[PDB]
This record gives sequence, C-alpha cells and structure tokens, in this order.
Amino acid sequence: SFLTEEEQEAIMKVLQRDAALKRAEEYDYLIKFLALGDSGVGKTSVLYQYTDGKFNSKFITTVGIDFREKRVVYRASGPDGATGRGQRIHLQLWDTAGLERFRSLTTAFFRDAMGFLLLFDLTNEQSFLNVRNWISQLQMHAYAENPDIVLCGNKSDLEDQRVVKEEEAIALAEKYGIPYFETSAANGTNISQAIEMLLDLIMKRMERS
Amino acid sequence: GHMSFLTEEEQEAIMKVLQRDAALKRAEEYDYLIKFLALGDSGVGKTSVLYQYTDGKFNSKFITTVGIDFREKRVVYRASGPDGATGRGQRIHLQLWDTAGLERFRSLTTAFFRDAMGFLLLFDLTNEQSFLNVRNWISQLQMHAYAENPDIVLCGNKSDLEDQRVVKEEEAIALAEKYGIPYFETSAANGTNISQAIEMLLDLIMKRMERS
Ligand SMILES: Nc1nc2c(ncn2[C@@H]2O[C@H](COP(=O)(O)OP(=O)(O)NP(=O)(O)O)[C@@H](O)[C@H]2O)c(=O)[nH]1
Ligand SMILES: Nc1nc2c(ncn2[C@@H]2O[C@H](COP(=O)(O)OP(=O)(O)NP(=O)(O)O)[C@@H](O)[C@H]2O)c(=O)[nH]1
Ligand SMILES: C=CC(=O)Nc1ccc(S(=O)(=O)N2CCC[C@H]2C(=O)Nc2cccc(OC)c2)cc1
Ligand SMILES: C=CC(=O)Nc1ccc(S(=O)(=O)N2CCC[C@H]2C(=O)Nc2cccc(OC)c2)cc1
Ligand SMILES: [Mg+2]
Ligand SMILES: [Mg+2]
Repeated sequence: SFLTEEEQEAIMKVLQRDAALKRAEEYDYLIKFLALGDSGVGKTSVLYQYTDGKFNSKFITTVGIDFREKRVVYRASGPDGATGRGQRIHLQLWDTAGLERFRSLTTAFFRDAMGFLLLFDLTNEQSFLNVRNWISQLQMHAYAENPDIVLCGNKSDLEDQRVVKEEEAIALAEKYGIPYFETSAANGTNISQAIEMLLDLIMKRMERS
Repeated sequence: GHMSFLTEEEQEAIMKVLQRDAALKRAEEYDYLIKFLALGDSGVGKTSVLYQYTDGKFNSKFITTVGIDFREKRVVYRASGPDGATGRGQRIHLQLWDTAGLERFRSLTTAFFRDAMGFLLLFDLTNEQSFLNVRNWISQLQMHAYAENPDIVLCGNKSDLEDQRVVKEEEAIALAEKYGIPYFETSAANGTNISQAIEMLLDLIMKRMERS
C-alpha cells in the first residue's frame, strides 16, 4: 500500500504547475472546472480525447490529481439558436483520481472548480448507482449550494456490454436538473457537446452576477 | 521511505475538516474574511501557537495534526498611519489553517496554499534541524504560493524553553533579514509574541491587500 516518494513528487509537480498558472492569469477569462467519478470510468481518457483527439486504452490510473488546458473560444449559445460574437476562454480541466486513497486529496480541489463533469461507466452499474453519492459530495463541498454539473454516461462505444439503461440515466438526470450526455472516450461522441454544455452553464451563471 | 496512505479514520477527519471549510466559505458568500496558514516541521509548535492565540490555552500532550485543520478568531483591525493615524476598526473574520508537518502529508497540505493570503512559518528554538529546514520551507512557499513574493512571518517557537534553546538568536535574524521577513520569537505556552506575530501577518496582508 504505503504511498511512495515518486507519486508525491508528481502531485507536487501538478500543484507547482497550477500555482504557476494562477500566478500568470494575474485570453479573456480563465474558466476552471473539474471531472470526477468512480475510478476506471474515463475521466482522463475523456479529457485527453477532448484536448488532443487521442485515446490510450492502457489503463493508467490517475496519480491522485492532474489538470489540462485548452484555449477554446466561447460563443453566445442563445435562444432559438442565436450566436453573438464570442469570447476567448482559457480552460483548466482538473482530473481527479476516483479511488479511495485520494478521496480527501481530490475533494480539496473542488474549491477551485466552477462546474463539474460527473462520469459514470455505462458498462458498470455500480458506477451509475454511486452517482447519487457523488452529487451529494458536490453540494456538500463545492462553493455554491447548487453547483453546475453535467453528467456523462461514458464508454458509449461498448454497447455489447452496456448495463445502464438510458431510461434510468435520463431519469436520474431529470430528478436533479442536470444535463445528461452519453459519451465515448474511444471515438469522441459528445465529448465536445458535453463539456461545452458545462461551459455554457458556467458562463451563463456569471452573467447573473 | 514508507509513507502510509490515510486510514479511513484519518480521511474521515480531513473530509469533515473540508466539509467544515466549505460551509465557512459558502456562509461568507460588516466583515472581510482573511485566511492564512501555519507550516513548518512537525513538533515545532504549529497548532499550539494557534490554540494559544484563539483560546489563550496550552496543552502539553503532543497531539500531531492529522493532515490539516483550521481555527477561527473574530478580531478588529485598525489601519496603521504615518503619525499614529489609526483608522476605523475593521471586523476581520480570521481563518487559520493548521497544516501537518510530517512529510506523508506534504502534498495534501500544499493543496491549501491557494486559500492562504499569508504564511506563518515556524521553527523550534530547541531544535536547530527544524531551523535549518526553514530555507526549504521558504523555497516551497515561493514555488507554491498562489501569489509570488508571498507574505511570511517567521516564528522561532518554544522560547519559554531556554535551557533547551539551541538555535542561536543571530542565525535567525540573519535569515529573516536575508529573506526580508518579520521574525518573532514566540511561546505557545506563556503566549509571548503569539499575538504580536499574528497581528503582524494580518497587517502585511491588510496593507498588501489595499495595494489598489
Ligand atoms: N471504449 C472506451 N474505453 C474507454 C473510454 N474512456 C476510458 N476507457 C478505458 O477505460 C479505462 C479507464 O480509463 P481512465 O481514463 O484511466 O479512467 P478514469 O476514470 O479516469 N480512472 P482514474 O479515476 O483512476 O483516474 C482505461 O483502460 C481506458 O482505456 C471510452 O470513451 N471508451
Ligand atoms: N514549552 C513549550 N512547549 C511548546 C511550545 N509550543 C508547542 N509546545 C509543545 O511542543 C509540542 C509541539 O506540538 P504541536 O505544536 O501541537 O505540534 P505541531 O507544530 O502542530 N506539529 P504537527 O505537524 O505534528 O501537528 C507539543 O508537545 C506542544 O505541547 C512552546 O512555545 N513552549
Ligand atoms: C461549483 C460550481 C458552481 O456551480 N459555481 C461556482 C462555485 C465556485 C466557483 S470558484 O470558487 O472556483 N471561483 C469563482 C470564479 C473563480 C474563482 C474565484 O473565486 N477567484 C479567483 C480570483 C482571482 C484569481 C483566480 O485565479 C487566478 C481565481 C465558481 C463557480
Ligand atoms: C511581508 C513579508 C513577506 O514575507 N513577503 C512580502 C514582503 C514585502 C512585500 S512589499 O511589497 O510590501 N515590500 C516592498 C519591499 C519590502 C517591503 C516593504 O514594504 N518595506 C521594506 C521592508 C524591509 C526592507 C526594505 O528595504 C528598504 C523595505 C510583500 C510581501
Ligand atoms: Mg483517470
Ligand atoms: Mg499541530
């Protein structure tokens, strides 16, 4: 078991990199958010796909905590399909280990998030079932009582082993008022649609300020 | 080395510390919340200094901090002035992070540097080794504070032990000057300078804050 020196140095590396990044943003605005979910659901894969278009299938469980950036451009996303001239958005995309060994390390990074990507594994029902607790965890620890969440039933490319019925998943999302997307980190289905939704939900919350 | 992962109990603690923090923060979403953070080697006096500060009390049993905690104290801060021009009393809600010191908690404690507008660095006067590591703490603070050239006050703690004092006074004033930081010699037991150092830190933060 016992946590090793080499793994802490990586985490100090991520931390050292975040601390550097914040010091510089000091684009148009920096929009931070955070992906979480049981481990082995594709947080890293999903984010990797989204940023780089690639996908490794070797499972490399996240060493506690990591983050990525995309310099995307956000546009209006207005009513009945409008689009006013949109902004530059530096993105920061936290990736949390879903394991026990880091439940208390990852939960400290919620404070830096402005939205959330809650992931489950369409091929693993317990991923789906534990989704309620994850949401509980987010109201309890995020920095607004009703934090913006987009849910993702990831691994949509593995139909011959999909045990979560879209009915049950849409029903869970409707019960909380959270957008649902079924996603694949293999081939990128809805990977863009889903995080951009969060971005809209997040950017629109700032124009309520 | 062989650093143990957090037991569930250990993680139980820290999760409710976090839960505590979340509420505090959300609640403040007639004041001015100010935070800072205690750090330095294990056993140098970190919690005790803070417990002396908030409750005017001291406990002899070493109760090593399980990763992270924080204490609060309401206070009134009045501006400094060029000819004793002390300004209006500001209510200042104070959150005081107490970080562990054992290395096995290093990356958990460093996470919280983004929440701390200043740092209270402790070594022990009865332990030169703790005093020697202080350079590496400042280097860890330059590296991971979310503002650069961050505000630090350095505390030589345990000053009420003079038969056990080993850190020469001059070596510390030296350091504190080379790095240009306030140095205080403190006692978490009798309370000598505890208040003065913490008041100094908030002052720095306060003046630093209104650079605008
Ligand atoms: N077919 C398919 N496999 C995927 C997809 N996303 C991840 N996987 C696979 O599922 C496993 C889990 O990947 P990973 O990104 O590490 O998941 P994670 O939830 O971030 N793990 P951790 O929480 O430990 O960081 C890997 O073997 C990966 O290749 C996806 O969209 N489709
Ligand atoms: N005589 C004396 N004892 C002190 C003083 N400050 C702390 N102590 C004692 O020395 C030990 C230091 O304990 P404590 O300050 O709680 O540890 P800490 O700095 O928070 N380290 P940790 O990272 O393990 O939580 C305890 O036994 C405490 O009671 C002081 O000024 N004088
Ligand atoms: C939970 C999600 C939700 O639904 N709402 C929600 C909850 C929390 C947060 S937030 O706490 O993370 N947050 C607000 C904006 C940025 C940051 C902040 O406050 N300050 C800051 C200031 C200066 C610099 C700096 O980086 C360099 C950062 C945002 C949205
Ligand atoms: C607070 C301590 C800390 O840990 N970090 C930290 C330190 C300083 C600042 S500072 O911007 O305010 N500042 C500008 C220069 C120094 C200092 C100042 O005002 N006067 C001064 C003090 C000593 C010698 C000296 O040379 C003539 C001048 C901000 C953060
Ligand atoms: Mg991962
Ligand atoms: Mg302590």
